[PDB]
Amino acid sequence: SMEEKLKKTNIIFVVGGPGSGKGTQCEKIVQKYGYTHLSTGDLLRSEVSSGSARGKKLSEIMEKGQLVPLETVLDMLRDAMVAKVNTSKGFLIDGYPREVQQGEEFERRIGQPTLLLYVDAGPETMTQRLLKRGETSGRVDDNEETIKKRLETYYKATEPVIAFYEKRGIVRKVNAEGSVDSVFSQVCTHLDALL
Amino acid sequence: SMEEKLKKTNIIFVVGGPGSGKGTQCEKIVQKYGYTHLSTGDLLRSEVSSGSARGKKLSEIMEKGQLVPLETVLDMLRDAMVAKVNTSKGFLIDGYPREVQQGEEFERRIGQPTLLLYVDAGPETMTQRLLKRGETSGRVDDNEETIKKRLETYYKATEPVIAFYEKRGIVRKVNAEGSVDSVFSQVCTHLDALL
Ligand SMILES: Nc1ncnc2c1ncn2[C@@H]1O[C@H](COP(=O)(O)OP(=O)(O)OP(=O)(O)OP(=O)(O)OP(=O)(O)OC[C@H]2O[C@@H](n3cnc4c(N)ncnc43)[C@H](O)[C@@H]2O)[C@@H](O)[C@H]1O
Ligand SMILES: Nc1ncnc2c1ncn2[C@@H]1O[C@H](COP(=O)(O)OP(=O)(O)OP(=O)(O)OP(=O)(O)OP(=O)(O)OC[C@H]2O[C@@H](n3cnc4c(N)ncnc43)[C@H](O)[C@@H]2O)[C@@H](O)[C@H]1O
Ligand SMILES: [Zn+2]
Ligand SMILES: [Zn+2]
Ligand SMILES: [Zn+2]
Ligand SMILES: [Zn+2]
Ligand SMILES: [Zn+2]
Repeated sequence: SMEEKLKKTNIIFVVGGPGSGKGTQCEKIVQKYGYTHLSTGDLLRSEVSSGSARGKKLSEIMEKGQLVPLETVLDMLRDAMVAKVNTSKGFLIDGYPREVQQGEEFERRIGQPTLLLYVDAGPETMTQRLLKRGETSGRVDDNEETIKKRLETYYKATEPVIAFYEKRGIVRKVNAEGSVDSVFSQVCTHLDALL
Repeated sequence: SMEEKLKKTNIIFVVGGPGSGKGTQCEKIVQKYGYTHLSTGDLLRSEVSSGSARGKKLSEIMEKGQLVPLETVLDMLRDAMVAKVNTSKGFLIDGYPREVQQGEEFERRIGQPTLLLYVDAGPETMTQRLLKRGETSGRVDDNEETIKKRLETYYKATEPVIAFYEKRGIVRKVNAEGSVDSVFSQVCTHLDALL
């Protein structure tokens, strides 16, 4: 069954603040280790891109830097994992879970994480990186006021996810400040010790 | 993509009361036409037989003749479709949807049905068939008190699904009383007109 396949595949939660460098690092991991990268923000923006009514309501939530309903995001995430599991070498789950309840529901419908990679950047680092992206990019959640909301939401809801999984011994932290290459070296040190 | 694939495959919804003969007709369709038969009841009973805590809870609900939660049954159902869509000639969905809400979420995450085959029997015929099976079988829900509850749930929640899909012109009724062969001859007339 697809659910049995899901339980025997490695699941890595990638957790960290807005603009910490999660996507950037995931694409490096994908290139080196061959894992399957799923970002809930990407999947959400793909629905927004349809131009649908449902999409507009989701976009209005993301432009306030708030969390979308748990069901909506977990349904999308599970569907996308079931699509790829049969050929996957492992999953990188970027930006899910964002609250403890999101982690509990994931384990109930899919299964427990094998590892949690914690990309730890400071709030001024994060703000500057997203302000710089907002100059060039088309993302509609990189304005200064919405970066503030995204930071608040992360510290309120998501930082507790780290302490939750910390209890099980599966967290591996990396200093996310400094060069893309310096951060990836730390990422590889953690992954190589397990694989 | 998997999403595109699921939107392209033929989906036939098979709807009818408890003991109306859905499974029996579905196997004859598989034998003649080579479709893929998925019974949500079978799926759920497989989970029960695993011995899981989830299975214990599902059994208690099936023993009251009531509907199990949507996300649990739809996870199982969509998973089974994804596992077979690359090779399937078409799907027979037996016993889902059981309420209008179930139909709407299926359409949004999978695709819209091509046909609804309505297996139409009277309550006395249904009750007599299930008591006869109850003599010999191992099913936990074929006792006389639970048969009664399954009927109530069908008339309250499920028979409205029919009126809902009739508005799209896709409903095809068969008189489900009489021999297995008489019923199947009606079924073939409907399927031949489509195929
Ligand atoms: N589970 C969920 N539940 C409910 N709602 C959900 C949800 N998931 C998503 N949502 C909703 O969708 C919204 C968007 O979610 P999401 O898309 O997940 O946003 P985020 O994780 O908060 O932030 P980013 O994707 O912007 O940052 P990142 O950490 O991926 O960094 P990146 O590599 O891009 O890097 C950022 C920039 O920095 C640069 N950079 C990266 N590393 C470095 C470096 N070392 N030095 C200099 N620059 C760097 C990059 O080039 C780039 O320009 C949420 O706010 C919410 O509304
Ligand atoms: N979507 C969902 N959402 C929430 N919960 C869900 C759900 N789906 C399932 N559930 C849960 O799971 C439970 C079980 O659901 P489910 O297994 O789907 O039960 P059902 O559809 O109510 O009833 P049966 O499967 O017993 O009848 P059938 O119509 O397939 O007829 P059959 O061919 O077996 O034949 C019956 C008997 O009569 C015989 N027979 C058949 N045709 C004839 C004939 N023409 N003449 C004489 N005998 C015949 C057969 O040999 C057999 O012995 C539900 O009650 C619910 O709790
Ligand atoms: Zn990202
Ligand atoms: Zn990616
Ligand atoms: Zn749902
Ligand atoms: Zn059946
Ligand atoms: Zn079958």
